Amino acid sequence: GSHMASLKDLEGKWRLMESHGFEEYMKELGVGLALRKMAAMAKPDCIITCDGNNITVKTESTVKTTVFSCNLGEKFDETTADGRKTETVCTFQDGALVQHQQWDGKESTITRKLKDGKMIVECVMNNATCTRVYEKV
Ligand SMILES: [K+]
Repeated sequence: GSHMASLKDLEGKWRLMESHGFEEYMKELGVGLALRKMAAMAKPDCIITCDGNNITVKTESTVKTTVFSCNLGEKFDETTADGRKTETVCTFQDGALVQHQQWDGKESTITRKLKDGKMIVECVMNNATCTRVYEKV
């Protein structure tokens, strides 16, 4: 039952092909209605790059840019696209980029995994999971 994954196959630019439950996970995060339904109308490209241990995930909408960098495993502060201020940590575990965010008791996860050349992106907050499929541009 052999598998292997490596951080660098997630490198490249990723077009959103698909989405299930996004608007709800965002409601769970406390995303205001305007940014919630507007965010869903945006078809953003996820752009991932890495320099060894150091990773950068960029999110581009036509009208915004949010971006973070980090050495994997080290806690770092994050300005999420919706204004949340989290203490984030990124690891590569079980063949996936894992982004754990913590903010005021509450917390969330975003896992990014290469699967058949597609990047599968599942977000989880307090039992509200979303999945979004990006294709390689
Ligand atoms: K690992």
